[PDB]
Amino acid sequence: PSPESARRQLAELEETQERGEAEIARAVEEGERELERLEEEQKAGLPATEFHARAIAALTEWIARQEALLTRLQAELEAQFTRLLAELKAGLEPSRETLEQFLELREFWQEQGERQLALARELTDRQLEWVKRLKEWGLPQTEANALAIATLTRGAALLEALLTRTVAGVEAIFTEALAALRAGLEPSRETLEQFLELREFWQEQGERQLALARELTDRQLEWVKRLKEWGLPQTEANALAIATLTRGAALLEALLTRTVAGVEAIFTEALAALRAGLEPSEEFTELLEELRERFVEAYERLKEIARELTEWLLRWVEEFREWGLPETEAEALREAVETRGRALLEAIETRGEAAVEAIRTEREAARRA
Repeated sequence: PSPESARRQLAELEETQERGEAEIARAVEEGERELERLEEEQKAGLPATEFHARAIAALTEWIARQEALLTRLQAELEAQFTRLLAELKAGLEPSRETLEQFLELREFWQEQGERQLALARELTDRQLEWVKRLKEWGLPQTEANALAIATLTRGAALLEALLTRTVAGVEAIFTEALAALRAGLEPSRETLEQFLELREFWQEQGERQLALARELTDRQLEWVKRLKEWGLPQTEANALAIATLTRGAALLEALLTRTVAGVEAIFTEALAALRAGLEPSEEFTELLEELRERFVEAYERLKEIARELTEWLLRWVEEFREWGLPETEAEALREAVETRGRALLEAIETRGEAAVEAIRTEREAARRA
């Protein structure tokens, strides 16, 4: 496994993504031409019933072909990435050099996933705009509403699947990384510095994931508001808003919980590596403290983020009552969001105190030997 061959495979992944985006772009243009030909067949005389069925059929098949192209493209990128990650693993040996490759693969794979998510966002937003064009062309509002719900809901499922698959792929990189940090026989303090760097990269990944999920929820909720103005009744739109907000609240909670877990996973491996090689000394004493310092602040940052996500969700709840949601329903949504935030804060507080106890308990055994 040469570090250049990985670069060759990394570039092949970027090309495969580019070939796929071009093919999808041509399918997008092909569908728009067929839908525009359907408008030109109308006005020029076409039975309205025939236009209704052909417009639904042309849009639906156009959306279906985009989903099949994006799904197959994701599977191919994931497969080539899986073989690449399996090439760094079982080939490269523990070193800071091996770590520099994993963090580079992490930045590449996260950039590729953000590209797939943005492409899927563009496709879904375009399909929904074409749903409105069909309404302007004569499609009844109830048809457009049902097809708008289906299109928006479909795009959400795909977008949620891409994020979940990207997060799972990034976690597999960090997992193989943290393993390389462990097999390194080097016991110098630079270990703690390597684990600390991994912690900041891991936490940066987490805040990046939460940002995408917030934008996902923001864009899904803003589409619900747009569909209401398009003719979707407030009654139905309020139910989709609660479901979307609940989905975003659950997704943000799950992502932050996974980030908090990884933070503890790096702490335990760092403390174990510190306890292994180093014996009760002055280096061990100082390194144990710095371990306590950065991780106490790391958990304090997660507590702050937890409060930010809670206030962001509560702002959407207050936006929902402005657009028609009954105040008791919003107050129930408020309690559900606050309950989520309280649970996240308690979990991080438990993790933080467990870290402090672990430092002290090992700080004691040093005064004991």
